Amino acid sequence: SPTQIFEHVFLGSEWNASNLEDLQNRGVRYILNVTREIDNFFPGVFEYHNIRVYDEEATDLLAYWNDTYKFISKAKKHGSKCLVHSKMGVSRSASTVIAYAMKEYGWNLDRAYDYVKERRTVTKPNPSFMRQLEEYQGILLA
Repeated sequence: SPTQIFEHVFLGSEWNASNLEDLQNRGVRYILNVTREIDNFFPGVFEYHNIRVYDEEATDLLAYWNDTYKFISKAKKHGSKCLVHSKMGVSRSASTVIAYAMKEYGWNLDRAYDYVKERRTVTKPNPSFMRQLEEYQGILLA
């Protein structure tokens, strides 16, 4: 299933994003699709935001986390829930979720990674995504 990380935040996969009834039942109405290659399965049912990026070292996700912040913050604003998903829900999605938590609750990186890793054990940002979260930390501070 998709993994609830905050009141308003789920972390999941493409197969979670294609499971309409699951999403509806969980009260999701916003979907953060952190992929280039996976579709928006239900346009007209959910509000989408797309981060059209591949799960590769050359991807600069850092440049997109305030956009991601904006959207997820939007979900909460209207009293709703957001699914953050990729293809596997392991790297692009997980990293994004970790960054939001750092920004949002002002959590240390190990703090947030640890928080997210505990609930979604398969979470595993790619090594370049890890470097960037460390940067993000430095940026949030400086």
